[PDB]
Amino acid sequence: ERPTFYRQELNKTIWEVPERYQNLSPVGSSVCAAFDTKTGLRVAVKKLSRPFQSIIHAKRTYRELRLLKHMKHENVIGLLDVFTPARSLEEFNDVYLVTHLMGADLNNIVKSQKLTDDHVQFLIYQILRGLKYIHSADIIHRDLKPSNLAVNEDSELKILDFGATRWYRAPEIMLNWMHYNQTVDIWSVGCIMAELLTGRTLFPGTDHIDQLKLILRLVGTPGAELLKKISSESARNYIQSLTQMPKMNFANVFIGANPLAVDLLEKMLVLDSDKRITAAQALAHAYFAQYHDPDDEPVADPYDQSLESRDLLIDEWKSLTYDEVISFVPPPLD
Ligand SMILES: CC(C)(C)c1cc(NC(=O)Nc2nc(CCOCc3ccccc3)cs2)n(-c2ccc(CC(=O)O)cc2)n1
Ligand SMILES: CCCCCCCCO[C@@H]1O[C@H](CO)[C@@H](O)[C@H](O)[C@H]1O
Repeated sequence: ERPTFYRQELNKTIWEVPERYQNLSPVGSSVCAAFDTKTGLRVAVKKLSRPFQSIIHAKRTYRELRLLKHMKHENVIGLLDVFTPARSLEEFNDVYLVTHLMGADLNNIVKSQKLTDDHVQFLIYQILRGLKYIHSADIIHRDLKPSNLAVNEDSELKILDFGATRWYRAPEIMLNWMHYNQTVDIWSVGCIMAELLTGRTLFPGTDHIDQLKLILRLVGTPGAELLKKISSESARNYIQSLTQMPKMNFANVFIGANPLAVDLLEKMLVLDSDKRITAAQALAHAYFAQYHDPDDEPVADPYDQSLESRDLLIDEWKSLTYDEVISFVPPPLD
């Protein structure tokens, strides 16, 4: 049965939310923090900004809703509800999405500070547990950084995507290589992990060249095996035109760090992506012996990327989105 809605104005915009959600307060752009009374959880409610104004906005609205409907895992963000005040497609013009309100991001939790080895273990273990799921769905995050990592007081973590940044991106992404695989996320984790242990940004670049200048200093200049894989002539010509760097010994970079954490970093921060560890592989690594459980690191039913990359008319995205809203099954209660 259709819930009774209530109208309230917040943040230069009218909001029509069901009775369920209470004490709506703006947290930034539009999203409000709120209390859900059916479940008892504090929730974040995002109103989709101008959803069907352009083809892009509409295509973008559908992608999010679908993807998040399919995302059902504890270390990946999910949907507690999705709703519209529309009683009919022809009056359909706004979309709201709901999830557990989350305390802080990985900067806010504790970033500037040097976390303990046991604590780092738990966090990285979780990211990896989430990445296994997202990857099995054939999805690549492409933008893993701490500001995309939601974490409560208990330090339970969920991966998310907010639709300095350049510090965590795989080298190939900076060089605008336009074929890449899932291990660009493994690089990001590598960086995130290095930081958690040291309290220090691994690669605190000032611009794009500086960024790659820094990355090479740690991992070394590309070997003749990697050299053979660069497609672009000009690019190859430039890599030759560099002074040879030796791979820095990680032991000396991460002084006194648990050498299990070092070996793991060795395996993530590998310039050639084909040889980086996979999320699945990393969960098996001794470093997470105190957390790893192969019977509870589940995968996703595979996901249709091709459905979100289409030349559709406005009304066609609007109707496919509406259908998704109608077809929404909430997750079973606690
Ligand atoms: C699953 C994974 C990480 C791949 C993922 C997760 C998300 N989505 C996501 O992170 N959403 C978030 N939004 C905020 C700010 C708003 O308040 C939170 C909030 C309140 C209520 C409900 C949800 C969120 C923080 S986290 N995308 C994603 C997919 C498509 C697009 C569209 C495009 O393609 O541009 C953009 C992102 N991919
Ligand atoms: C400064 C020069 C550093 C080059 C960094 C990019 C090398 C990353 O590795 C490359 O990743 C590509 C994209 O996934 C793959 O197609 C290649 O197989 C792999 O060699």
